Amino acid sequence: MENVVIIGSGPAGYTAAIYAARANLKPVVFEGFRNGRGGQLMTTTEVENFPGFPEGITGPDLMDRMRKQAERWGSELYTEDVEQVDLSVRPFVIRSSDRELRAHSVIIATGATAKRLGLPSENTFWSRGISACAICDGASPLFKNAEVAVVGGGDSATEEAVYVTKYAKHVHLLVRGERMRASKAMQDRVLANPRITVHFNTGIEDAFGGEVLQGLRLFDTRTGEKRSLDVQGMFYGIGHTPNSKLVAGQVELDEAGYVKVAHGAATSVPGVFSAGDLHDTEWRQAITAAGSGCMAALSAERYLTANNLVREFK
Amino acid sequence: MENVVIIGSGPAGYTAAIYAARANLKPVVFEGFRNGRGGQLMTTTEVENFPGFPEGITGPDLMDRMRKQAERWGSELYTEDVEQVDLSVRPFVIRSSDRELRAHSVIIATGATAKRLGLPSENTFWSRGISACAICDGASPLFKNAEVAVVGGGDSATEEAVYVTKYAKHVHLLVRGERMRASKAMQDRVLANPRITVHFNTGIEDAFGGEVLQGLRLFDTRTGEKRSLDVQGMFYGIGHTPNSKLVAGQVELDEAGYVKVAHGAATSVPGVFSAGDLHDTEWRQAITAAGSGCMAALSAERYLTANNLVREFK
Ligand SMILES: Cc1cc2nc3c(=O)[nH]c(=O)nc-3n(C[C@H](O)[C@H](O)[C@H](O)COP(=O)(O)OP(=O)(O)OC[C@H]3O[C@@H](n4cnc5c(N)ncnc54)[C@H](O)[C@@H]3O)c2cc1C
Ligand SMILES: Cc1cc2nc3c(=O)[nH]c(=O)nc-3n(C[C@H](O)[C@H](O)[C@H](O)COP(=O)(O)OP(=O)(O)OC[C@H]3O[C@@H](n4cnc5c(N)ncnc54)[C@H](O)[C@@H]3O)c2cc1C
Repeated sequence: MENVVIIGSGPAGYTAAIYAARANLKPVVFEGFRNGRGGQLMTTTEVENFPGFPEGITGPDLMDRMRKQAERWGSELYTEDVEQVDLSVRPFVIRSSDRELRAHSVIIATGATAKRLGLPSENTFWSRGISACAICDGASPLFKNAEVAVVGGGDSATEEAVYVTKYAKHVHLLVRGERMRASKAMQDRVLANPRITVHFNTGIEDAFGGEVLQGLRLFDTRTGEKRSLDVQGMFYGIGHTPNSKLVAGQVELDEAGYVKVAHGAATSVPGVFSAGDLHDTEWRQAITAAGSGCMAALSAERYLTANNLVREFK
Repeated sequence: MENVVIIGSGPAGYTAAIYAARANLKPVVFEGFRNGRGGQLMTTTEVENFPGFPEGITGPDLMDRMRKQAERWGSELYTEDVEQVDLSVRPFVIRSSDRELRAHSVIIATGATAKRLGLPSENTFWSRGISACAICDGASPLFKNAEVAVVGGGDSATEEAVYVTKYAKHVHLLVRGERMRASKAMQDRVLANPRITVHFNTGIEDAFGGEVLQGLRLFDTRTGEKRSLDVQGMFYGIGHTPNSKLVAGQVELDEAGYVKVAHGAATSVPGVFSAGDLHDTEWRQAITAAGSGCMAALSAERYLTANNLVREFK
């Protein structure tokens, strides 16, 4: 019988764990394995906007520090994916590949789905023409005077397209719909730039090449008409998807799948708290996710206390 | 003409500065001087719950790192108190002891008022019987089998009183009103404990002693009747006061003086954003203040952009 079970090992999950462990709750953390232990910062290079690191810190080193801190203060860390939760009963039921636990309270910190398309040949060209971060990778020798694609039509994606025109001979911006979702300034900047072609009503079937990317198999999203595009790079500027499937149908979600929260972390289910990118439609930073993890942990501790649910030993 | 002026050098102010500087806004930060540069963490010993520091970090070292990071990315840092702001005109007017600036946007991150009473003899016995942090200081040799006072009747204060009964022969809990504001469990724990006396309707006039604290001059808050209390220690477990006087009468405040915010950081005045303890009635942690500073900076950047207020050079 757990006081609290935390799901996720991003900055939200680990900050929640540090607060819950320091309150003597002996949190259990399902960190993920197939979901990617350590969250989105494991996939970046250098973090420069996490306060307390004036020299910068690698994503992996920052997340390693957070894990060590969680462990130091008494967190039980499982490198296991949660397969199923039951929030309709009390105590709550949490099932991983390896074990089933009951818990007086649950912190869900499952973040965003992986920034990738899942194309058949995606793993083939990963780091060999395909990149999920144009800012991290755009200046690489591979892309110097290349034709490249940027996937998406949002604010991030138009800025990423313009950035990459510093290095690439030509940028093909690939938009699913008829209209970019970026600001009109960003649109005038893109539609002006002589080194950007915007493809509207464009989806991606697969990537092709040899030892590295040589192009994309595309289709019109209205008619399915197919064509090929020769590019030596592809950057993902795709939108944020909250990873809420564990709780879909059990807590209130908005239209995009974000968990709805009150008072910083409270879900529609008493005793269930959300932290991080899972409910964040605005900021999507490691520092805001960490603050959110703290709010969920303090929220869980006050819920456990008010209901007299904490025991001396588990 | 500033893009943004930040007031305060706590985790909120410096995190805002890092985000604004990295967005190329060349923020100016009025860090404070008489107000205490570096915020509340300058007054603590070891910080253990700021994610990314598994070994712990001193308050001063963590705040030194944040200052260096703010400076690295292009913040203009002034060790100056803001004396007056005018938020009724645009551009906004900000006046320090040394200069007067105009700004398209303002981030107020003025935090909490100093944790002290201002008693005439307070500076005399500071670190010599008077402490603002029972958790930091309770285990000190000075307090071993001493009679000590804890000021306040809140949740923090009752927990602090119980903590200090591990070390002190007797704890006098000094409450201004007739009732503790702590939970009924905390009250039963306190009123049970044979080593705690609760003084209701009790205020503090001054401290007395020689090279160290020997007691308090007290008064009944209903009649003003005076008495003396012999103690060799006094711990401040007093409540949180938001330092909102700069903006009092110019932005909407709640009854306790907290700035009212919408969408994470927006005040009642468009272009004016709040971050940190100044608007936080719930969490009051360095990590939640830092996340808040990020939200205010991103909010200011989007306001400046939407209104086309940013220039190439200032
Ligand atoms: C390329 C890139 C660069 C970035 N750079 C920066 C930057 O420099 N600075 C910055 O502030 N932000 C940056 N971000 C954003 C930042 O990484 C996120 O805002 C932050 O990591 C979100 O934290 P989180 O804890 O909410 O979620 P996530 O980081 O998404 O973590 C969610 C965690 O939950 C786990 N999980 C999911 N489902 C399950 C399950 N069923 N069982 C168990 N565990 C599960 C996942 O494996 C993961 O560990 C970047 C993002 C990316 C993709
Ligand atoms: C003893 C103690 C121990 C603590 N320990 C911890 C802990 O271990 N972990 C934790 O997470 N939290 C801790 N906290 C809480 C934490 O310090 C605060 O939550 C946090 O510092 C608030 O950040 P902030 O930036 O909102 O405000 P503050 O830290 O209060 O900073 C406000 C800043 O604004 C400045 N300012 C005020 N008025 C003006 C003006 N007119 N002009 C210019 N500048 C001005 C002040 O000088 C100060 O620099 C502790 C607090 C105390 C008092």
